[PDB]
Parts: sequence; C-alpha cells; structure tokens
Amino acid sequence: MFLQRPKPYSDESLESFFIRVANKNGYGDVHRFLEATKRFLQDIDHNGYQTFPTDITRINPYSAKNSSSARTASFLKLAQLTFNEPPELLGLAINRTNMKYSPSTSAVVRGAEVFPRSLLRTHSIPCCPLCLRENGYASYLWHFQGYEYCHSHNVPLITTCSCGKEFDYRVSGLKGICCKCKEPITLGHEAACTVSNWLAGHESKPLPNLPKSYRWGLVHWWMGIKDSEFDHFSFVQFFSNWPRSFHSIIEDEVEFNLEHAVVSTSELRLKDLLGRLFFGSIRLPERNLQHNIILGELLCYLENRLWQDKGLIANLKMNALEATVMLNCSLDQIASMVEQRILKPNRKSKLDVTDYLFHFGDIFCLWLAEFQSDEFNRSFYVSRW
Amino acid sequence: MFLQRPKPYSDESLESFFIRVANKNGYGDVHRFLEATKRFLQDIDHNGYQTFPTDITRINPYSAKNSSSARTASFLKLAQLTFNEPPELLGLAINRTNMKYSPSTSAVVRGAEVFPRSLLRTHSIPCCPLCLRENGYASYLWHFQGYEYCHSHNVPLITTCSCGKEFDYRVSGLKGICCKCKEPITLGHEAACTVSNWLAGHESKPLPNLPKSYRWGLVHWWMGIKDSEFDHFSFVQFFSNWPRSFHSIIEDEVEFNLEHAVVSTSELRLKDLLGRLFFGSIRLPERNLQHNIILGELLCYLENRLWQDKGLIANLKMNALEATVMLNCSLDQIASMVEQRILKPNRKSKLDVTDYLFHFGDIFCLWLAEFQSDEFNRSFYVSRW
Ligand SMILES: [Zn+2]
Ligand SMILES: [Zn+2]
Ligand SMILES: [Zn+2]
Ligand SMILES: [Zn+2]
Repeated sequence: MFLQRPKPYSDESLESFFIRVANKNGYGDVHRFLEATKRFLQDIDHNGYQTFPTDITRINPYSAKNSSSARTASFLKLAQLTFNEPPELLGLAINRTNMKYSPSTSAVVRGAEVFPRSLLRTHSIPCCPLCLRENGYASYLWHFQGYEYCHSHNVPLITTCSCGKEFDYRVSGLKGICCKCKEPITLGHEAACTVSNWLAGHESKPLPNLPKSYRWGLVHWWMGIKDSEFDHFSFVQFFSNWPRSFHSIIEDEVEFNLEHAVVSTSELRLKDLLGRLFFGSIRLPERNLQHNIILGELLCYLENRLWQDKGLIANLKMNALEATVMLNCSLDQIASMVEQRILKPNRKSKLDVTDYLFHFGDIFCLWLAEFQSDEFNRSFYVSRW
Repeated sequence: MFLQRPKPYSDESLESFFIRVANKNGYGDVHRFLEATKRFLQDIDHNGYQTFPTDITRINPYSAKNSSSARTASFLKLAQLTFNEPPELLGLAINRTNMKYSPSTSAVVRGAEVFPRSLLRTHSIPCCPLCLRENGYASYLWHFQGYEYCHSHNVPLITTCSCGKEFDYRVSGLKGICCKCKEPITLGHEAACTVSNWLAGHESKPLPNLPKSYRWGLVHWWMGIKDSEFDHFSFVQFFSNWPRSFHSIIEDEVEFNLEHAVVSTSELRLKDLLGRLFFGSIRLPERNLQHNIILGELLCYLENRLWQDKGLIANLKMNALEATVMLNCSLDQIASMVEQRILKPNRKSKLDVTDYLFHFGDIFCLWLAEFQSDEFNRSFYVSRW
C-alpha cells in the first residue's frame, strides 16, 4: 500500500481525510480503504491491526473501547510509512482526555483543542453543503453541538435530506448526494452565527477572547445554567451585559438559597448557598483564572464578601471531597494537612472524606497559602473587583 | 492601629513593605511594628494572632510551619481593615505551592510567579545599594539565586559590608547602613546582566521569551545539568546555540549510556538511557509544551526516533511510578488501564507500583490516546522537527 496525500486542511475531520485518501487512491469507498489498511497493518505485523476499524463511524481513538493506544500507534505508523509525503493524521483525530468540565462531564481533544464530551455529537453528524461542494472536505467543527451555523456561509448546518433520510457525510460521502433518493443535498439568526464564528476561533463581540477549550467550556456552562439545550440568544445577551450580568446571577442565587434555607445558619454548607454555581464552574476545563472567567469572577466575589454578615461566606461548610476539587489536590493531601495543624476541622474529635468538617474561609485561605499555581491564583482576579 | 499606606511598588518584597509601613507610621523599627500588629490582631480576636510573626525574617507564609493559612487570613484582614486605603499585601508575599520542578524540588509562588525552592535564598539576602538609596525599597528578586546582578544598575548585588558584616536589608533596614561599623554600604559580566534582565521579565536575547515561572525553571534545570551552582556564561552560550545545542546534549547522552550499557538491550530501562535528562525535565514547573521547551524538544525527538533500531526507544522499560509522572495521572488510574485492556504489561502474569512492566512506546501512545491536555499535547512540538 502506497498513497498520495490529499491537499492538507488543518480543520478537516479525520473521517473526511480518510474519505479523500480513499477517493484519490483508487479505492471504491472509504470502507474498502479501511479494510485494505487493516490488511496492510497485518502484513507488517503492527500490533493493533486486529482492532483497526473498518467502520468509518468508529475511526477516532475516542471510539475505541480498549485499544485507543493501538489506534494512535496505527495512525503514527501509517503517517510515517504509507504516504509519499507524511500527512498530519494524528492531529485530525479526536482522542479521549483526562480533563473534565464541571461538575462531572468528560472531555476529548483534537490537536490542542479540548471539548466537553457533552458537546460531542453521538448520532447523525450534520454538514454544510456549500462547504462540501466548494471545498471538497468536511470540517471537524460539525462534530460539536453549539456550532449550529456554518461560520463561513452564514447558514444553518443541514442534517437530513428533503426526502427525510438523514445525511451523514461520513457514510454518504463528501459529494453531498443523498443515499436514498440520489438527489444532491440542498439548503438566519445572527446570534447563532456569532457563536459559530466564535467557536471557530474568531473575534465575535460580545463573546470573550479565550482559548478555544474555554469557549466550548462556556457553551457547556451555559447549558448547565439553563439545564437544557444551548440557547445562543441568551448566551450572547449574557455576554453583551458582562460582567454585571454575572454579578446578578450570583447575587440572585445567594439571596434565593439563603431565604429558602430551612436549616440553621451555622449548618449552612457552601453547596446549599452556591451549589450549582460554584461546583459547576471550577474546571471549564481547568482553573486558569485568565481563561476561566466564571471562576475568576466567582472567587473575586467570594474573597471580597468573605467576612460580611459575621462570616456568612467564610463559615459555609465543605467536606474533604469538595476541598480537593477546589484546591486541585489529593484526598491524601487533605489528610496530611488535617493531621498536621495546617487545616483545622470545625468539630474537634480525635477523616471522613464526606463529613462537612471544614469552613470555606479556611479552605480559601489554605488555597492562598499552599495551592496557588502560575495559572490558578488570586493575582489573576483582583482586577475584577 | 491605623496606618498610611506607602507608595505601592509591584516588585517590592513583603519585608520591605512592612519596613516602610513601620518607618512612615511612627514605629521605631519593623519589629516594634510587627509586635504591635500582633497585639492589634489579638485585640480584634483574629484567629491567627498567636502565630503572627514578630521576626522580620519569618514574615512570609512559606516560613510558617503549621499556620500558613492563618498568616494569609491575617494579611487579608490587615489589608481590608488597618489602612486608610487598602494596599496590595498578599500579592507581595511568598507562599508555598503544590507545584514541583523536576525531578523532586518543591516550589513557592508570589502573585502569579512560581519559583523553585532550590532558588529561594536560605540565609543572608543581598541587595543593590543603588536601588535602596534611589528607590527606598527592596526588590523581591533579591530573594532568588540566579538573579545575581541588578538588571537596572548593571552591577553585582552586594552581600557583605567592607567591614565583613553581612548586610541583610530585612534586619539592618532600607537605609543601607551597616549595623556593625555604621558606614553606608557601598559598591561586570554581561551574561549575568543578560540573565538578570531576563529573570526580571524583559526580553534578553538569546534567552527564550517564556512565562516567568519557566525562566526560573530553566535556571533550576541548568543547575541540574551541570550539578553545581548556576553558571550564567554556559547558560547564555547554550541558548545562543538553541536548539542544536540541546540536540547535541540528547544525542551525546544516548550514545554514552548505550555504550556503557552492561545489561541486555531488552532489559534497558528508559532511566538507563535518558534518566537524568527525561525525568529532570517533565515539570519546569509544568508540562505546558508551549512553555516547557525542554520537554517539547525531548518528546519531539522521542516520537521521531520511536521505532528506529528495531524499537530501541519504543522498548525502553518504565514502571507505574514513572508513567504517572509522564502522564500526569494517578497510580489508581494506571491500575484501571492495566486491569482493563488499554495498558498492556510486558510480562503477562495474573500491580507492583515499581516493577518495570511497561514500554515507553506503549506509554507514549497512551499519552496521545488518553492524556493530552490543552497544554500538554503533541501539536505543540510537531513544529520542532
Ligand atoms: Zn459552509
Ligand atoms: Zn433524499
Ligand atoms: Zn539596583
Ligand atoms: Zn560594616
């Protein structure tokens, strides 16, 4: 097997790249190519040929169950061996990552770009028929919810043929022809266009100029705020009023929960007053306060309200689990700060990972004294007050 | 207690700030001020007054043994309460952090700037007498080895009076008068000036324009390479020849260790061929490959030599401990990748945290498939090849 590389595009999906490789190298379709590629890897005894996928919908390493590192080893070998000139193959693939988006969503990565798993499309993947016909390849952005309009042609992406059959370019090809009726697939909220342009990485006021992974983070965050599908209109609205618009969400959240508080003030946990908002904002995907503007604003608000109302904020209860996520440290690290005299529990008996033994004020001052990094530190939000 | 804030300087040491506060608010010296400050905190019953320091050499939170978070709570309260206008106090303090510089050095942080603990001066702290007399305050940079020349006056910092008594501005004051002989303290390698200027944060060719924490990281790294005090001349030399100068260090390291190899090739561990260099370079202080240019070059070299010599590099042995530092993951995470079928050990019995069960090639492909972040990823070094 020896292949001509197609014209490289840095925004091409991995599936589109393989489709073009198949088309331009005389294979009948991508499936025949993937089967021939698996046979090639078997003929050179590359460990991992057994799990090489022949289903174009399962090609990315995130789709591998147990063989994700055999998959990346395979792409590396193919890149380094089977082309006249080596293509960028690994850089187009969507891999799993270790990162999380708060509170508990997993994530994936392509190149240097991290995405919440909640945004990774599970079923049919849409397309822009204008992009396919004019460019001859598919964008990786079509794999991710939130990107609902083509930022270059300013029209909504298309999911289904007018005949009713869903059009997935991965299965039906880059020519944009419906598999069932054999007709060419054929086609304006500016807010949708604004956030699509922003997601693509371009300046789009009033949305903030953050690294790409944190833009996807804000989409995930907004979804959680509303507990529903991403609403482009209220998102743009929100940022057109930033940061006051967020100061109102915080204040309104505290005042509602404090009033609906049925337990004693001394028994109030941080989760009871600011649960959703605080623990939903810590990793978007990380705690870099130049980039995680939600956490920066929240922490600036909390430092400056710390000791008001005889320590309302400072006294809010937390457990060891919550402190570890706050501080980005291990439970074992927490135990060592409590057995020594650095972290002091409220109830002085003589560590339940889950009992609410600590006070926000103590954990906050512990962060300052022991857990600031070059990215996650007070100096990056003091200008927000 | 009510105080006038001194003229703020963003580069002032915490000790110098307190000295000026004492001088300008009628206290006899800084010690009397710190004692009065401790009495003030006791009069308002601030928890932490008992550990408030009265030794100017022990004022930073890093000098607290068990009370570092009482110390930051104290600074916060003092800032928010005892001045006509609130000063930036916390931002001048040197705190401990959780970060490490490879292989096992601890770190501290001031503002957003992280430093290796190995550079934090333990004994007498030097000064520039020109800075003291012209500016009336001391720079925080004087606390850190590597910064041996004043970058603004282009002269070496001074440690001891001509009479022999060491001059520590913290104890002897900002007036630059020797405590023993009562004489004013009185005073040219351009490489020293170059790296001093670079450490201060300014452009200084041929040294690389990285965030400050990674500049201190390179000083720590160079010290380890030579196993001795920082040598400004060979450091500048090294970077005047970058990156070829590092390609030579790698190649020379591999060829020496491979030749001095007494064990069988199949038994070669990664540590045996590239021990010092690889595990000395992972966290400087982190794995961001835009900033940790040592790790980026090393990983680019390793990916592209992976499968040469019938997998010399790929076959190098590693244990679970080494993989966790490589991958930035937990030992428990490693166990879950081996009990599942993602990470495959070499010897197939049926996890010793220390046995060399894994191959570099497997761990490297696992990093790609499962552990790339927005900062620690292949796309940030492919341009180095
Ligand atoms: Zn389009
Ligand atoms: Zn149709
Ligand atoms: Zn000077
Ligand atoms: Zn003297």
